[PDB]
Amino acid sequence: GNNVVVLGTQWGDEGKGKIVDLLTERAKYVVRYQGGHNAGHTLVINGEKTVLHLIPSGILRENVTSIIGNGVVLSPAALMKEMKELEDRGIPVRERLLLSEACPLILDYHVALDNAREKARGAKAIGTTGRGIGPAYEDKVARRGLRVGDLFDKETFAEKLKEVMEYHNFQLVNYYKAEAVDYQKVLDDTMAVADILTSMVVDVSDLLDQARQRGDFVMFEGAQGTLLDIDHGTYPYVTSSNTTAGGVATGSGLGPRYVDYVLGILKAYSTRVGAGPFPTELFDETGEFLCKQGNEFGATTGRRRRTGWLDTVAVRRAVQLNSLSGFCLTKLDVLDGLKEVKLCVAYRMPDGREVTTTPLAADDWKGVEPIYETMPGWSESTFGVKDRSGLPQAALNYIKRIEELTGVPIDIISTGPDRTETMILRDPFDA
Amino acid sequence: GNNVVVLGTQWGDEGKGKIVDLLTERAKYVVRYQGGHNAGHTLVINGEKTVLHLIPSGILRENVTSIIGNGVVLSPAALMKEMKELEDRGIPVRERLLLSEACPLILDYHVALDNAREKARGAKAIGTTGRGIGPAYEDKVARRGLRVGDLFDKETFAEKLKEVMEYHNFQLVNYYKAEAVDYQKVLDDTMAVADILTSMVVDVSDLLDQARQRGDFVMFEGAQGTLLDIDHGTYPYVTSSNTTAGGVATGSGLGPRYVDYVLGILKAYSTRVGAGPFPTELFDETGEFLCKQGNEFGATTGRRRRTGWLDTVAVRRAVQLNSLSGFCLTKLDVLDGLKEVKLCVAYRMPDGREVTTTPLAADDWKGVEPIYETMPGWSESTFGVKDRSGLPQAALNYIKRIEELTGVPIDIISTGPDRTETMILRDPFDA
Ligand SMILES: O=c1[nH]cnc2c1ncn2[C@@H]1O[C@H](COP(=O)(O)O)[C@@H](O)[C@H]1O
Ligand SMILES: O=c1[nH]cnc2c1ncn2[C@@H]1O[C@H](COP(=O)(O)O)[C@@H](O)[C@H]1O
Repeated sequence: GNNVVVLGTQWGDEGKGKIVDLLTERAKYVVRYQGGHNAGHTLVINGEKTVLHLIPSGILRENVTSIIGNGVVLSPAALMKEMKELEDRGIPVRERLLLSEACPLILDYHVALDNAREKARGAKAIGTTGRGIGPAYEDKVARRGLRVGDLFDKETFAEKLKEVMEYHNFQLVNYYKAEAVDYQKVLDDTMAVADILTSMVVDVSDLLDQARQRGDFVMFEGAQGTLLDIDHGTYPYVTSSNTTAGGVATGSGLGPRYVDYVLGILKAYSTRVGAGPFPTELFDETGEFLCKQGNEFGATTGRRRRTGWLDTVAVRRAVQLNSLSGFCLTKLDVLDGLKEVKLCVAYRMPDGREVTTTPLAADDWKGVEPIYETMPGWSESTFGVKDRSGLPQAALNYIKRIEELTGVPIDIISTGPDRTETMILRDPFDA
Repeated sequence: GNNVVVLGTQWGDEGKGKIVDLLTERAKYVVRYQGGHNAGHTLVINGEKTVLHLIPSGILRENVTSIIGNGVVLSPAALMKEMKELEDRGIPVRERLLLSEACPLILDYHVALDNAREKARGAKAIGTTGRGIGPAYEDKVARRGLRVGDLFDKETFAEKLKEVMEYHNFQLVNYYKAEAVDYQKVLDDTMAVADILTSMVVDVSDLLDQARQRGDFVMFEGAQGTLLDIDHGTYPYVTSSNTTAGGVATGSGLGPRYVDYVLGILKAYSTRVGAGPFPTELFDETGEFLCKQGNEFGATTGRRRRTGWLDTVAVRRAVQLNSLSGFCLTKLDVLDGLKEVKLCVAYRMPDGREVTTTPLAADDWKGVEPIYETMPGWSESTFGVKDRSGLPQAALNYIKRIEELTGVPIDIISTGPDRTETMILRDPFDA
């Protein structure tokens, strides 16, 4: 497929970053279709780490033009901060990076509000990244949200910002009894970056249309995972954006029909950060062990991630929703040393029902229970193997099973953070 | 195609309703993927009108199961009102209609807010349908919006409604200096309908997955048109929902890859209701004439629609965005009697540039001008013709041209509101 997609099945942290990079060695474009600066896609080339939040994981490549579609929330401060850091490391960001005229803007109050709201909820605290994502998406749909294109006329801009800010401030000081977020500073801060920003602007809709008719390999890169989807996730303990493969055409501008392959990244175990239902969770040794064995802390907020076994019931929702074509199995090595690995084949509802289908909203997960299928483990190390035959039959079997339990082929295995600690049995871009 | 889509190219009012019905004579399902009660899809079977707002245009058919996906805003009052009216006319709605566990709810305050906000803007009044759509979509992404599934536990429901309402009321009385919208009545009104509602609930994601593997003809039905798209439209003078063909997979639950044909409805002239940029607008005889000749008043609010010639520059944005496969040409008969019909082939930017590509945001349309291509008209009547050879060469040519100017084939022509006043040269469901 010319148009290959790569997104996350679980609750994010599957390892999209490494995968986009590693895969883009033929990519003309690379697009972020949704999200804000809440992701933390990590790359490790020949031994050197890189932690990309808002900047597409195709940035570390000359040939690839990295873009950020209309479906993205953009924090000016955020962008520039990532820019500097990437620049000082030799990456010509300003040259490679492209960006949407339509991307709504994330200013400081969007953080202010996010901050305030998460407080009011007290106990029922979702677990937001503190990056103002929600409020920007909000204002966006409200039709008061400022977008990149508004910067194309500093005159009227500060006029709108004046109103928008006043409004958001009335509730900051009167409702939440908080502190007014100062307009002027917002403006000063925003004006000292406009020209740099507005310089990379483009009509990404027509771009994709063009590339397509030429036949340019294009790869979309998703932030977060399906179960966190605004519409189809464990609401409301989810993200404010359609992290599903339908976000592509809505977030980029490209027509739905031109998607040629959706690659679902699948972490060999489960992890969740932020509050919400996590059926297969663990609080025993294996729980902490998985947290340790795979360095499980939120690559943006540092929050220690929760562990559990690969929930196959959950995966299957993803499989249908995102129309997978194959699976990218990441983190196998974390399972090394276990005496036994077990996955979840079905749910036992709180009323006695056994089922292989999932509950929607958060409430509906209230008493669900994991029904496993324990398989042997392995003391052998699968770390860095790049050939199937370097995987012991046990682990080999764990793969065979997951293909069956899903009907989706695991076209890629990954034995490490480093781009070369990967095994490719089926390349998205050519089949 | 098994999975055929049908949505609007212009600014809505293309004639989706008539088309879904007429086309669904083989449809198992029919899905609304987005919108609220702001649409007014009209049907005329054998001479009898039907004006469907929130209820899928497949309702008037026994075999077809009409559904409303997670991407829809649902006003309880609204649904029940349309239900009664359809029932008294003999349509077994409760039996045919299906609906999402995930659809966020539109209560009265959502109207209250919408009302209030449109006021504050004074002059820069968008032109909302007054159906609280925006605020529900808002709260939705805010992650405080109540959804159909919340009704599955009246206990906790009124607890949430209590908070949600208080919050929305603080700003109603303190900010906008309006009147508090009473909680209790909201509850009473909402509880007197829950069981009826919650009875049609379903897992529409898995439904579509199933249908697909069986091979069930499915037709999605769009509300509004592309140029009003929250993301890709003339922002902010647009609607708060992704009226683009990417809304399907986000609004229904079906995977993007399984779309087999996007049918773009194309009205033979242009119309716009609500404020915003309308390049090809008319204020002369032809302007009022088109308003008269095609009964141009908003089928929900009664608002007289604005007229103009078919803007081919605009259409082409739609063509690329929604990945059209063909065109449904509606309202040809309105052009009867004209001495000459002219369409718009390109834009003359306010700086001198000639271009066949469109501006995004509303501001960016500030001085754009229509560059026509006048073709002869026709005194012959094309009203009700059902054969191509009943169309005079002039009108025939107008079709040939639009296929060229777009590269998209006009697979369907429509000579009247009535289902049988149609000509089909290519059926979506079988090619
Ligand atoms: O990339 C991510 N990794 C892990 N958790 C995330 C990520 N993006 C969002 N979240 C979760 O999604 C939820 C909503 O936060 P938000 O995206 O800041 O609005 C929180 O629970 C965060 O845990
Ligand atoms: O189906 C429709 N026909 C015509 N105008 C519509 C339709 N749906 C929404 N609008 C326009 O979209 C804009 C936003 O209104 P809203 O959808 O009520 O939030 C207004 O200008 C309405 O004109």
